Amino acid sequence: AKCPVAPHGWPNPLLPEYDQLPEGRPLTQVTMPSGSKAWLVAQHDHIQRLLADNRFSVEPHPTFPIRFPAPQELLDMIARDAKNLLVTMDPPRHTRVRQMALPDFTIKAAEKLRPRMQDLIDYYLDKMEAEGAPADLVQALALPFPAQVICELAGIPENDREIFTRNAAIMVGTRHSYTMEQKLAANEELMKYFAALVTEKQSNPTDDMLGNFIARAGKTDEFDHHGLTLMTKMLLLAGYEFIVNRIALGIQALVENPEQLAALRADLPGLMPKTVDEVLRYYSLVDEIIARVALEDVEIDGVTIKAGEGILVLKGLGDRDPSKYPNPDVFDIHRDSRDHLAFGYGVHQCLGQHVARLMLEMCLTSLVERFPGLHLVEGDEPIELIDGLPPVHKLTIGW
Amino acid sequence: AKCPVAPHGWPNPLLPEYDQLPEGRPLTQVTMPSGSKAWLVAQHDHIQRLLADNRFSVEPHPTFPIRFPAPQELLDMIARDAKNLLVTMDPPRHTRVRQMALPDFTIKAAEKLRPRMQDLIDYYLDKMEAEGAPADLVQALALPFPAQVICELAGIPENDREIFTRNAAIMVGTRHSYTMEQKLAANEELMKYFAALVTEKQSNPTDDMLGNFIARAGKTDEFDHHGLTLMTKMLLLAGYEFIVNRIALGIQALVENPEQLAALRADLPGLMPKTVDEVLRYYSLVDEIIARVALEDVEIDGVTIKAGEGILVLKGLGDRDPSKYPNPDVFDIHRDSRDHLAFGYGVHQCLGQHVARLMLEMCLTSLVERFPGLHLVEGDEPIELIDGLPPVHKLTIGW
Ligand code: HEM
Ligand code: HEM
Repeated sequence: AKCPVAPHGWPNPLLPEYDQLPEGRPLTQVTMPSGSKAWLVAQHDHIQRLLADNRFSVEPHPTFPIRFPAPQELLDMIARDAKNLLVTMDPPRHTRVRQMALPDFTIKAAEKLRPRMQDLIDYYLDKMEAEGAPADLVQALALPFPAQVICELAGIPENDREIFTRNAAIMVGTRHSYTMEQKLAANEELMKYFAALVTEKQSNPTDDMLGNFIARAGKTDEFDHHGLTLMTKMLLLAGYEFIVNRIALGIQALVENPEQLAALRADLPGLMPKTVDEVLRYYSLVDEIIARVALEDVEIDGVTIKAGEGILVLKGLGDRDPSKYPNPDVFDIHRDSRDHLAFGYGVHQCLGQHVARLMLEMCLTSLVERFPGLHLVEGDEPIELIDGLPPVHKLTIGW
Repeated sequence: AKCPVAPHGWPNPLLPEYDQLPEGRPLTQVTMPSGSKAWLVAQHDHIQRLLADNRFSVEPHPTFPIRFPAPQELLDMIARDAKNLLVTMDPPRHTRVRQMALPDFTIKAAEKLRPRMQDLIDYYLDKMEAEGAPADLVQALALPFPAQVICELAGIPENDREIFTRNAAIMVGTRHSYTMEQKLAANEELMKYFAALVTEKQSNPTDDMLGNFIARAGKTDEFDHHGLTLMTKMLLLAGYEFIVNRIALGIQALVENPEQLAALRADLPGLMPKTVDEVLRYYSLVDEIIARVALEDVEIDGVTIKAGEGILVLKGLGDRDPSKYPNPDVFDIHRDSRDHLAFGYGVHQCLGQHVARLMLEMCLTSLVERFPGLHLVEGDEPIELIDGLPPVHKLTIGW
């Protein structure tokens, strides 16, 4: 019947880890390239219980689970900067640093962004509608719109935006869109820009997410300038790839399920929150693993995760867990998916989740309201495959 | 009870082409890296109808479907030696060259090998039982036994068989067993050995498969010495990786289905033929694509495959075709699998198929009989993963 598969047009294979579990997806111990041990965690309940457990850590550790062999020199450089990234800090330092940004990421603070966000969307759909009737939604909305929202978060003036848009789009593209050279260079330019932006917030403070974070951090001795630059990068780019893919894949799911799209448009107030939840849950399959290391022995359902052993949270499979979501591999906006794992769980659960939800909701609502004839379209020429895969993500649509 | 998935322990992902088809797996046109066009062919009926058609070609062609981007010089290299490989010859020449080896590959010819094969199997199985109950069937039998059979086919004397065996193992191992530098080393070692074996049979003829073919070839002007060397590599090594893995995959399938193992042991004469068929059919999924280019337009279903265009036959999906095999993704020795596609179809259908069938049958019969307690030794120890995959082919059994 229905199976976990990569979405149509997806330019990556699914994570091979998904194929490494017995039937029933029990906790499965594996040996990492370094000889360290980790556990594959794919059950929705196990993921929540383990990611809420204070005995697991995100910080560098001699047996932290690392999935590929890599030169230890640059392992060491990454581990040295982990203290400057919120996602690799444990509590209680994690708690204090997260609180420096948190007031600008609440539901109500995100909501304050809605009028500007609608202007951005209205802009992109005006442009899409004014040009040719067949459009690539990845290029027309999914890539550029969140970049602009990030600039609003960072108080970046409009003159500077078009060039951060350039480098952000390079970071997030496939290997067939931008070289390993153009990327590590666009990274360098972003890091230069982020350092100059931090400096600019320290003089002349501003009332935006980044400005208020920099200000709150300055009242402590928690970061030097290099640490504020890494935090700035994380706060602005940690979610870019995710939200880009969720916008395109969400619209793809709706046009691939026209009966649900028809029902959604008839009842936007009642079905849009569920639609957002279902796009979040269903496309966790194409998201990355969430990794931790145990600091103490952890017992769960008759298995012992020993201190120093990793857990590899197969987040996408947890959101396809049949005991939590009946017929889990069917996309269905009517299901109960409120408890999804797309944002993770526990203390590191996505700081940007309310900004992210609003971006996804507002994009889906606007395309659905504005294009009652919205449908999937084949395109000029047959699908390109390189090594059997689509080289870039695109979604060709008509209306 | 469905979902085509990689077998447990398989060190590669499934072919990404498998994921590029619409529901129903219709004939699906794609654009290759070079810009040429090809068709994805996954329906059992279509595969037979297209591979039967003499309008398709295996010979170099400006728009032959090539799945990866490639230097033209290395295309050139492959192209100028396609005259020397049966697998890249079209009829009429393909028919005449194949006749030079066919007599030693018939059902009757293969059956002549059964006495020697049984002594080979008994040797490896003695050595395995003696060496201790937890054994890796890949090392113990699946790799070396078919290498020996090839030695018997080529008339390779016993004093050379240890080196030939380890070199064959090198070329079929994953990138983690052996290096690409370590592999090309064994390639030219084997190509030197094959060119010396050609010379030896030209001066001291023999009645083995390879000797007969060299003699029959010498009665014509078809090959120079380099040609006979290439042909010798193909006739000896074309199926080695396939039969190695089928032996191991077949034992895994039987143990993973104890009720079918039990019925096989109770009725070996009636059920072993069907077991071989189903091991061939079911594991086509992990075999390679079959490719052709059209030399004229070919109409099928509703589609016209135009003269410049390729077909990429998704042989393994064809053997999972639901309209040909009910519940196709269930391994079931009791089903009708006689029409399977594992050996291909049409003029190029596997030359070694009868030797391959006998090797597989004899191995399964001897293992199943000799070790009543036969089971898999897995689930208790951590599996090694590199980049999320089993690093090497391995099948740990016990009895
Ligand atoms: C659909 C969109 C998004 C998804 C699916 C997503 C997913 C996630 C996940 C799974 C985590 C937890 C990783 C872990 O526990 O190791 C996380 C953390 C985080 N996300 Fe997002 N994210 C999204 C959008 C965003 C956006 C738009 C932003 C910022 C503008 C953002 C900022 C962050 C930050 C700063 C963290 C670190 C939180 C911490 O360590 O306390 N994310 N995200
Ligand atoms: C389970 C075992 C095997 C499988 C699944 C298999 C599969 C195949 C397939 C699918 C083809 C056709 C390729 C195409 O049409 O492009 C083929 C051809 C061929 N096979 Fe096998 N093979 C196996 C064993 C062997 C063995 C043991 C040998 C040699 C002793 C062998 C030698 C050949 C040769 C020489 C060809 C080329 C025939 C031609 O082009 O006319 N194969 N095989």
